[PDB]
Amino acid sequence: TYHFQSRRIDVDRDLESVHRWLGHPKSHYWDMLNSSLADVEKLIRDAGADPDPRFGMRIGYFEGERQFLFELFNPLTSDLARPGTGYVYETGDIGMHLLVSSSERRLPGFTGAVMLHIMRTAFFEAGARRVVVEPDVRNADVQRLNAAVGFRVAGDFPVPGKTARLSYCTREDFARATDNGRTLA
Repeated sequence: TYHFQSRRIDVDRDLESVHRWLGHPKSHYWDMLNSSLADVEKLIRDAGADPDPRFGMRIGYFEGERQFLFELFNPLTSDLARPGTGYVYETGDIGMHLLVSSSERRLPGFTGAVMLHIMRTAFFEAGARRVVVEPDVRNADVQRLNAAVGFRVAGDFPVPGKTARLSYCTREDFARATDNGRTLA
């Protein structure tokens, strides 16, 4: 079964893969279809530009091959911090986005193992006390991934072109839901 590691993104080597993944139609919620390599470099650079080194994009690996990208972002420089969204920032909050590779063929439980790895990384390596996500309400696959690791829906809020579904996963809710990262809810 899947056991993942991850490392910080390397723009000098990862651009080709990340650009490919973003061009797959299943990645359309990232809004980077038909982007150039330079467009993807800017996406990665912007994600890496917070002063705090805990934030930025990471690449997951299994058996020597890239498997996914995840971004641990600063909520206070994201859409979440727009006045009036209803997000209530707590010290230690970290945002997360996930991009899976464009490979189609997986072993059982791929995205559950992905999510367990991301959440453990956020809490134990990046010091998060709570993970916050704001996917498009129409992105039903993400809602299932969220539930699998203990996220609770807080509500929906409008951003231009999108209704976002705000969900939170405290370290406490993750540990209870997954038996300390052993399994899915």
